[PDB]
Amino acid sequence: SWSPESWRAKPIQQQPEYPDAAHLARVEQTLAGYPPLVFAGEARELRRQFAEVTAGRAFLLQGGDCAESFAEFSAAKIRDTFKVLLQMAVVMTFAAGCPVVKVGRMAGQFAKPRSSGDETQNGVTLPAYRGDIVNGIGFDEKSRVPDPERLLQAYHQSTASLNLLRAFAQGGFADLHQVHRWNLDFIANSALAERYQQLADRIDETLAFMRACGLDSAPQLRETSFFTAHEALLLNYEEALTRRDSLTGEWYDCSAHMLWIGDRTRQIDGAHVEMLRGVGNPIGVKVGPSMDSEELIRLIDILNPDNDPGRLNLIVRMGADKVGDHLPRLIQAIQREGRQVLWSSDPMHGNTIKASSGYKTRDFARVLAEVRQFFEVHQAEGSYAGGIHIEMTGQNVTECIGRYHTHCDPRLNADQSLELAFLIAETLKQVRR
Amino acid sequence: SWSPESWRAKPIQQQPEYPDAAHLARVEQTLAGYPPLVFAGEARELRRQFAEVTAGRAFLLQGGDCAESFAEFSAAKIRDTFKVLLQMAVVMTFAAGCPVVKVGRMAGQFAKPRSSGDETQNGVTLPAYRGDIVNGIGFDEKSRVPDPERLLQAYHQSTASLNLLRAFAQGGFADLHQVHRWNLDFIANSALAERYQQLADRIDETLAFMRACGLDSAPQLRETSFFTAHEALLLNYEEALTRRDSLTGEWYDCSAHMLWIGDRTRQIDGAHVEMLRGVGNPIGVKVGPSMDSEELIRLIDILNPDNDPGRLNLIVRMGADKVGDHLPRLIQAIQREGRQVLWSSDPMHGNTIKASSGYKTRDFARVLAEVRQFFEVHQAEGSYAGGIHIEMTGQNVTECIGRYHTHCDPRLNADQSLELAFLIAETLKQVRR
Amino acid sequence: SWSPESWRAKPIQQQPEYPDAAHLARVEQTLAGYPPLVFAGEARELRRQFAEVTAGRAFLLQGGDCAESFAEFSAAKIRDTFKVLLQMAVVMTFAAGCPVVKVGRMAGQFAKPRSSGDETQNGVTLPAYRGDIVNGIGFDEKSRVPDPERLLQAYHQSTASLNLLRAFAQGGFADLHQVHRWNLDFIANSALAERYQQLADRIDETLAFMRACGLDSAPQLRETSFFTAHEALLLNYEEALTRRDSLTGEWYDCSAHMLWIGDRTRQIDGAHVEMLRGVGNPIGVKVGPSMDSEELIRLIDILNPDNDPGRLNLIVRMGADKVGDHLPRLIQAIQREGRQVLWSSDPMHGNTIKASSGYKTRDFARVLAEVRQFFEVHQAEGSYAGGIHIEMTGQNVTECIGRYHTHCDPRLNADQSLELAFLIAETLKQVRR
Amino acid sequence: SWSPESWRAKPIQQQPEYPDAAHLARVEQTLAGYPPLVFAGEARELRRQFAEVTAGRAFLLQGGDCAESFAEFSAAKIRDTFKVLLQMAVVMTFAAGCPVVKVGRMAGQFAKPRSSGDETQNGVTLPAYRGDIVNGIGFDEKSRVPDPERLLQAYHQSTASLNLLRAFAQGGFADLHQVHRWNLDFIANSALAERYQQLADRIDETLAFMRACGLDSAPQLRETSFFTAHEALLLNYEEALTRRDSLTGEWYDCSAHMLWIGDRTRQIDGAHVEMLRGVGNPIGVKVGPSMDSEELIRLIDILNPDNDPGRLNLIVRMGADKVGDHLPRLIQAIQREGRQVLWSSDPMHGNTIKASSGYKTRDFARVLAEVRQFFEVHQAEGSYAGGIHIEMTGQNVTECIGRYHTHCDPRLNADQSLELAFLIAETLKQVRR
Ligand SMILES: [Cl-]
Ligand SMILES: [Cl-]
Ligand SMILES: [Cl-]
Ligand SMILES: [Cl-]
Ligand SMILES: [Cl-]
Ligand SMILES: [Cl-]
Ligand SMILES: [Cl-]
Ligand SMILES: [Cl-]
Ligand SMILES: [Co+2]
Ligand SMILES: [Co+2]
Ligand SMILES: [Co+2]
Ligand SMILES: [Co+2]
Repeated sequence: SWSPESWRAKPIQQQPEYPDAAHLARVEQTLAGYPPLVFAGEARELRRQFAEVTAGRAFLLQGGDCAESFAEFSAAKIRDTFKVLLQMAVVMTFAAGCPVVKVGRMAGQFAKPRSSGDETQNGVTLPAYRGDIVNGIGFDEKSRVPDPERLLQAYHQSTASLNLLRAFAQGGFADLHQVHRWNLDFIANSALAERYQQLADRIDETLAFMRACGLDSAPQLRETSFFTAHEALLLNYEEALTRRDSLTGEWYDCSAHMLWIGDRTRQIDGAHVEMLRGVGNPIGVKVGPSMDSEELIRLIDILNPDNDPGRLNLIVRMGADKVGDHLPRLIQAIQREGRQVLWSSDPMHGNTIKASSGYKTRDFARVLAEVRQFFEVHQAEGSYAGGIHIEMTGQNVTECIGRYHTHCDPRLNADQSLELAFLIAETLKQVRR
Repeated sequence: SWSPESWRAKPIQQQPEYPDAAHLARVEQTLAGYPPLVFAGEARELRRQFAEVTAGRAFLLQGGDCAESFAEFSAAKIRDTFKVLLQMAVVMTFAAGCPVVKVGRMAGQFAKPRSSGDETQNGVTLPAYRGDIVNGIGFDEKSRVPDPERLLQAYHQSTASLNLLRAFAQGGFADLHQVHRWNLDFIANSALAERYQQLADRIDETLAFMRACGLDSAPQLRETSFFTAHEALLLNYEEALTRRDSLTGEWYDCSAHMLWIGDRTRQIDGAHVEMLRGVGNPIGVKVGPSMDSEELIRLIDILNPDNDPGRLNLIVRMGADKVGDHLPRLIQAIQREGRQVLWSSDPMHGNTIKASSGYKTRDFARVLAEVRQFFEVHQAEGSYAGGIHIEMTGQNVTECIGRYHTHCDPRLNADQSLELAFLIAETLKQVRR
Repeated sequence: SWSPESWRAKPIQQQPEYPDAAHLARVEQTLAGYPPLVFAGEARELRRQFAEVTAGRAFLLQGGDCAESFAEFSAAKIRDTFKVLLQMAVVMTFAAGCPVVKVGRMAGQFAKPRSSGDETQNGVTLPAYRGDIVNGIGFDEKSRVPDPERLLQAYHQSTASLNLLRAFAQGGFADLHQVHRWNLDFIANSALAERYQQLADRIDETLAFMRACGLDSAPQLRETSFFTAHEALLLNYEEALTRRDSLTGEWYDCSAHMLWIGDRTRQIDGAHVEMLRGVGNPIGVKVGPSMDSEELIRLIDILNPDNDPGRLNLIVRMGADKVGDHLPRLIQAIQREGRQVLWSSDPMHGNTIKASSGYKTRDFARVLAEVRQFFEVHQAEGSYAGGIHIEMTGQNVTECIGRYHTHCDPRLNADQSLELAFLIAETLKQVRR
Repeated sequence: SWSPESWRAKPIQQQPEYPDAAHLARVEQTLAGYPPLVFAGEARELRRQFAEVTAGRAFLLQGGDCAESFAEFSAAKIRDTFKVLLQMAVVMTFAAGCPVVKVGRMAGQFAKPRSSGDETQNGVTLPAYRGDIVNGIGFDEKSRVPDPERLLQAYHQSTASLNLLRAFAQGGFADLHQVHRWNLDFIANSALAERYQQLADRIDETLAFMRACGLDSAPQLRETSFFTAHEALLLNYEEALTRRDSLTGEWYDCSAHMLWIGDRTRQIDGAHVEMLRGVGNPIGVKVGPSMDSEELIRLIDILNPDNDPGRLNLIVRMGADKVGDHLPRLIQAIQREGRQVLWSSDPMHGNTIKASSGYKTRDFARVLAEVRQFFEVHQAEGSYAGGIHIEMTGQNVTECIGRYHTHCDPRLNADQSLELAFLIAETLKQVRR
């Protein structure tokens, strides 16, 4: 039997040490009384869409922040990241004739797993930065001592963000007639800004053709579906935002539409797996180089006993050198046991380089290589490359080569997100041809 | 006051001399009791579409036979001519983002006007061939004496033809997924068969994009609208198929959706103008080089007193050398009097060459020249080039250079119809740009 | 192996004796060159709809003439019979929330099977009247000698009829906003004209609600689907109108969408079964009291080898006293052999009374009794009462008690057709509840 | 020239006195950097819908809290109030065939205007409670001293509320198939719970009929439009959430879709009118007994110079005894000057009784009387009764007879909201009949 708190009985990684247990309890509790970020019916809709992807009739586009922060909470940043998602989706949908399920790593992706539980600088040792939901980035005691009030600040930032995202998606910003205005200024001059300008003109032509045919009024051209997701890492936050569906009595984690378990917290006997095991959400698990096929099958027996094709997204993050060696054996076990999974590629988290400095780098070319290989590997085994899962930004920076080089990892910029979409689009077209 | 027979009181051109008045009366009368080819509501729908064209929001595609015959009455011929119309319409609709109203010169276009009321061959003089509805093409007394039973044979051929055309249009033949199968074999190798193959692939892409967006089920992609038209020349036939709309009590000529008056029978005080003056159909008038602006205005006062923009299609057939000289003055009068008309180009009937032999020729290049000039002239005067009106065939012949060289005029073949559509499509795109 | 003429090698019932074989051949042949009444894609659509009915997700409404005649060929009669079908369908569709497949016994139902191959009146013996497609109703040699020219007259009447029916169905007559105008004058005063007036007001309310919701423009409210059917009795006519689908190369009988075999011509080794065995149409077989379960299974092995749920409609005509005794054993065999069939009730042809006079009567109450029992019997066996199959008229007569009392059988009038629809509607609602 | 702060230069009512100007400035400013509650395109959509109502083609349903509080911030309360709105709208839309524009007094309606700037209890005098956005309800210094941090708490409650409302409206809660589940438990037994149960069954029938017709998939049956509104009273909050539309450069108050000015703050030369004068939102003005026709016209010259029919909602709150005397003269001036306005009835704020105690009462019967009279008055003058504007709750209380009896006014309960909707629905049906 499961309950929203049965995770507290399991061994657990990556949890911060709070100075005041009773204070923490009071905040968990204020938060239990706050409205949910999502409605359970919506999470069932995403499951429905997941089952399409899993059967080879759609593709999953998941993208957003490494880890959102309190210091960067603006409409502009939310809007520009959403623009990049719309761009990518429209490119894939059109070139490949393929529905694309849109999931933002947004409105709740605050917590960070870490290698080390603390950090040392010139003889001083303090608790590690675990994301703004837990503590602050600044190297000083007050910043680093976990503050449970941050749970609420993270909640508030999330309702503001999701509220605006919902409004963009339904209220006209995502209307296909706005296809041009989704290209960010940044993508000004490359051949790229121009490969998209043509695709966009085509879409204009498509829509002109439809009004000429008498289809100018379809709501499906004016709005789109948009879902949110984050790593369920801080189980305090998740529990508090876990609610029963009134219609079915079934528990959903209503902090977001989809939750996923990290590579460092996926212990079969651990708290994170216990938590997500009993919620009705569609969910994911990060699958890195350390996963063998036995563990994988056991993990699936726990997270998808009924072998439902809408339930479980396996997010493969191997590294461009390792994907070829490791993935196949994993696909083959799944095939052999007749399991229904959605396979996605996280081509970022297994390609980060951390130098003694503590400085992180990602070569964008490695990122493309892992993707290209993920598609190759699925081609060969007779299975479906279902999804992509990336960190990206609408901001005008270049973080990958080809706060985000230390505590966080480097995000794709808009140019890079687009080249990737074009690449994915061609491959998908070939798959379907 | 008007009635279905008030035309009989006017002077009249082009009517055959029947040997037995009472026999003719008996047939007119059997035919008055036969069901109508069209339903009055449909004719009102075409008016509606005509008013769109007239306001610059659609374009009229009218095409079919010179004059249908009893000897060529096959599903194959009807199907192939319809294919050519679908091709042309899809090209124009897509390249130009413009609804195209489809009217077939079909299911009733049997009667022929002639220069001369008789014909002489080696000292023998017989009544002229006026179409199979009246008499036969063969040079011999029995053939040439008007036979009123032919009124019925023409009716029967028309219900068979329209019935099949309706079935093609609504029952799946005109479904946009069939876009490739509308190219006739004939159009095998040119760059042309290939310019259309690409446009067709684009359309496939457009439709894939729409099912990816969730629009796979729209009835408007599965069926299309199709209307019929002929020259109301034989007023016996028209009268008999003229019926009252039960809903409104208003008279419609239900032999076809649209009727038109020829260049040789458009006398202001004549029978043809009297007939069409009192029916509710949308209608047309052939406007040739002999029309001045005064006569034109008077004609319009009679055929469209209420200045309704759905009522009246002016079908300009000037000749490629004369269109530039004559049309402008006509447009200007109309503009100056604030009349609502649909302007169309018949670029065929003013470009036929009849040599002493009696052999008729049309140079296709002249045909393109008159069209190109018709568009130019409208460009200059600030008015709308609304339509095209051609004779064409799906059969594998070449009759225009670039029975149909004697009694009839040479039709466009499929290749030629397509080049014309591409040309019209570019021009329309430019108009709208 | 099958061909359009392999029926000529089998023994055969109910065929007329023609005086001139070569004349007959010449007409079969003129007719082979005439366009088809329907397009093969349409017949595949009806199969599709049949498979819905068979699976319990729609209901079949088949209705029209006993046998059309040359003397009654008017738009008014076609229109009024169609009105009665629309009425019935709208009643069933709305009260029961059930799609209704509409099939007219129209545009080809000319031929009549007879008990006796001849008829005697005061010492004179002449060939029996077999419908106007074969010979005339008048008791005299010239009338009664089979005339193959009648094949063409029947064809011509059919294209005229179908052309008009297609126009009504698609061009606005069947638009749901016209729901009131479908009640015929006749149904003036009963409680009945009033039960329908209320249902119609409800429909108005439904449509107002939909335009208030923003659904005013759906093509599915403006037009409806309509199919034709007749007994394939005269195999000369059927063969000539049997054509290959260009797309698939498969033979379809294109005289009508659906064909059926009569109770007197369903010999397993006979010509009629041979003919329909090789066409792609959906088809039916009249199943009367003389059918046992063995014969039934054999018949199905022949007409639906692949056990396709769209293929075969079994039209049960038992008599109100016999339906209870005979039908169950037939259903049970089918169930036991896992066959897919569409079950329909013809509650007319097994309830006709023929007195020594030769005068035929049907008591309408018997008709309702057989239907009510057909539904009861399906209720009990766990199977689906799929359809109704009746003869009816929009004309203002009363032929059933509660030419059509001699050569033909008495048709339901409009009042009676409506009471039946209301009855069927309630029962269907109960089935689905 | 206007700017987001030009209101600060005008004289101003109802503003609280803050102890620390610089602290207040710091909070206004944190809030200026927070994302907006709504997107400007959405506000333009509401204008569009307002112009429909104004032209007599829709009706406005505005309903929600008197004044939201921090102590009642639960998903349950937001959900239940939304249920009551859906109920009311579905009743009106169906019975009357009339689109209903839905505006919630929600996600920002926190501030309260007051009669008196302070309050005295047993010799102690403190600043008056002005809503939780300003200060607390408790009678004590700390509560009553305006606290600018409350601006943020109100913002946070609003994004949480709107986010959930958006999710309900689009994500499946407002799907018309859920029509039954919108009736609150409360409305258990009356004839009323039953008048709605029948209307709901009808809707079920309507939808069954539409899937039978092939319309089961329309997005317009799955989701609905929902807008928010509040009195723009605290101009600090409004200014900070006033942003430029990126597309047009035009200023919108993005705290809500619609803003309105109270009866006590509508001074023509005042700050509130200055603020709303320069934003692009649709807006409203409370029109109470003190308004004459001169002032009204001047007010309209300021708030709708361009006389746009989407811009301005006049919310008439007269009292049931005064509506008859006062409204007509106001309508007549408007008619005479040819002004485009949306007329709505607030039948609550002019019917509150405040006894010496300070205890407020509303008799529900007075409320129905004012509405009924508002419709009568519009009937007589030839103008359109456009809207209703009420305070209501999904909670199981009875506050009107037939915190909310002191600081706030008594809200309609669910039973009462429904009786009102039924009443409005009948009247609207009669108007349209
Ligand atoms: Cl503490
Ligand atoms: Cl790290
Ligand atoms: Cl004669
Ligand atoms: Cl000539
Ligand atoms: Cl003979
Ligand atoms: Cl008989
Ligand atoms: Cl202070
Ligand atoms: Cl007060
Ligand atoms: Co990261
Ligand atoms: Co010609
Ligand atoms: Co019969
Ligand atoms: Co109030």
